[PDB]
Amino acid sequence: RNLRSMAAQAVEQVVEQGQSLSNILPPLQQKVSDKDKALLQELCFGVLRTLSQLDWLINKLMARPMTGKQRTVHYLIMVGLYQLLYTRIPPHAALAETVEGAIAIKRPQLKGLINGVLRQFQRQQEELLAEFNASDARYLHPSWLLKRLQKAYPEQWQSIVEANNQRPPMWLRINRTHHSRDSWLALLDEAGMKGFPHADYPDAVRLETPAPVHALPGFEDGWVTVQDASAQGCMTWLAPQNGEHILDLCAAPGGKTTHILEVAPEAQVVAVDIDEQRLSRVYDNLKRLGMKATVKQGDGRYPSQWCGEQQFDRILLDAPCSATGVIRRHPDIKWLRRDRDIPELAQLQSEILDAIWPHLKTGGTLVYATCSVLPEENSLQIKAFLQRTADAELCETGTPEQPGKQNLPGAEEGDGFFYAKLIK
Repeated sequence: RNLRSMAAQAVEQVVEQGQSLSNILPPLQQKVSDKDKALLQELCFGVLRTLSQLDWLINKLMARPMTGKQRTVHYLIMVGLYQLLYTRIPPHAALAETVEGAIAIKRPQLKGLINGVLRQFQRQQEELLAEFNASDARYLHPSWLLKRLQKAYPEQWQSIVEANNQRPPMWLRINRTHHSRDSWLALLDEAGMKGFPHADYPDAVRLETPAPVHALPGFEDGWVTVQDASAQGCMTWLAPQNGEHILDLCAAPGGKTTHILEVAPEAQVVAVDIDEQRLSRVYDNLKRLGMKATVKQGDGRYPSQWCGEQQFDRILLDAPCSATGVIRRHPDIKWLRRDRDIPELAQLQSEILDAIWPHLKTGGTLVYATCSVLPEENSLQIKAFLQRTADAELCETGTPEQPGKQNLPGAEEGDGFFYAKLIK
């Protein structure tokens, strides 16, 4: 099959139809071998990551970009440009494969145009790149988001977009019930792989180079879990204890659920999430680590539908959010989210907070977390909740003036992420 055609179609579905790469890729990757799967992923993630550049180039090369009935051709050309710019595939081979891709997208009559456009890029590559690197498109973020970052982070915005554009570090979480972090690191070294600790995340190991999960010592035995460092940081704030009834709301994929049980093996945790698609994930993590918990389908807007009038000792709310802190792992975020989504998400977060707070027992601890870097979902949010919720009190994360703690992405750091700890 033609991988370039597959990548073009996948990227089109994300950008034009609003589909998540996490949903489209699976069925596609399953058809192909390991080497082809890797290249397909490289193309899809790469075109999404660099779309600002590829689109800029198309606009400089084509007076009339391919549209409507020919929209897939537009993405196929971008897949071609991506190979020329970001891989070492022999250009003649990249061109040949991309051009041949016209047959699988049912537009074989466009081969000549695809070849022509890519050759024209080859002819004009030098000047086009020099021009590109003087433009704002070089930051690879859509304007609405670039501007939001520039406003929220007047000093750090360049470093933030740069970190968003890097290949993401593979962070692992070592299950302390089986090994200490340092002991497991020794196993990693013996296995021929290199890992690094982090001073702020005691269970974390950052791999020097990403590896498949089957290559990680004891993955199937529950010795280690793949989980970004920032998310691991939730435990520092949740501080779960044995015997407690803890709610992990919006639990998929179940990484924090199990972390709670690594910290507190005798906690009575209830993990809840929207559908039976995100729930299969949680069941897997619980099984793998030989843990037990009650897993429920549920909407955080209407808690009584799944927990009646029950109250909990601690609540970890991983709030639905823009996921702007995780762009390095999911470049589709840049193209799936729109400016208008931020106020909507902020209001949902506001609604969920309202609906779940009553279910916190008195003296309980709620940890509000997001994987956003936008103040409206984060610090500004917590302040609004405090203002309208008399029995809430911030605890240690930030100040009443600037609630919470904000993480920013970096090569040896976790994703952009935010924490706020509240007590009633």
